[PDB]
Amino acid sequence: QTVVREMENFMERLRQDPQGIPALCNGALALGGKQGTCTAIPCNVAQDGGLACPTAGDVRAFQVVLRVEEKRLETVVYRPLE
Repeated sequence: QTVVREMENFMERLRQDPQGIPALCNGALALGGKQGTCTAIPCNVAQDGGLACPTAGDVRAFQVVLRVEEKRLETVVYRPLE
């Protein structure tokens, strides 16, 4: 499936650009010829690595949900310590 492959490529593109995610993953877009959407939820990361999405405080990672028709792909992109 072309759509699944494109969703993975785009997701990898986001994973390389965590500081760009608020702009690059911000509503509707086309992938593999179909309309879909990207949503990025800011998450906290505990000292033990536990994830809180959405965050009540610091944004240390994003929960990214890419949706194209019924297909869906969710991952976590961690932000650099800086």
